[PDB]
Amino acid sequence: GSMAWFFGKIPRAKAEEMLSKQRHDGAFLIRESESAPGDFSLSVKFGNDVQHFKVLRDGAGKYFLWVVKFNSLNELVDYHRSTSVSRNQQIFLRDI
Amino acid sequence: GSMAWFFGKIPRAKAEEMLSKQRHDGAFLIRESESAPGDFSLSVKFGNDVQHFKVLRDGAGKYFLWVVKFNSLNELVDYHRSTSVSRNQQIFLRDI
Repeated sequence: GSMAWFFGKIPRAKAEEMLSKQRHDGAFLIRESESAPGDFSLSVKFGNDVQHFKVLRDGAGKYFLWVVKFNSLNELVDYHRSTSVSRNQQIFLRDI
Repeated sequence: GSMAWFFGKIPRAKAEEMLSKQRHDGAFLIRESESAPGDFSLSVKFGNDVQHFKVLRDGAGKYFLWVVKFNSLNELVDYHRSTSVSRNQQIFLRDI
């Protein structure tokens, strides 16, 4: 089916308002960045706050958050369903 | 909500199997290319066949099919719901 986590072009502020209403930590979405056109941002509910990560790219075209590289957004998301997006607390991506 | 047209990483063959069953020209989806990691592919039903368009990116990261550039996939998609993706026929993007 289409990806439940891909929200297209929604402003950062709208993504935070929507994620802040979710019950579970790790609720998230991928949005097309409005500040850097062509870039994707991953917004994620962390307890009392919503954090935003830039989806970085390398010359090979890979996507990444820190150092492990992915051939697609879909692979990046799914990897983080099992490995935390945070170094200090265990936060896994969960569909809204 | 999430975009009805973003299918993440599904194979080109899967997009063809899905769209070939659609009854209307212009039924489409956007997927993450497996043969060109990091490229998006827009698959579209054209009557008889399913055509695959490469989503191109310019030096600033903007997206395009032919010449007009867009700040996100979402805007490229919406513009092609009323501007044909074909040069010889009028084929407008319609959600599956």
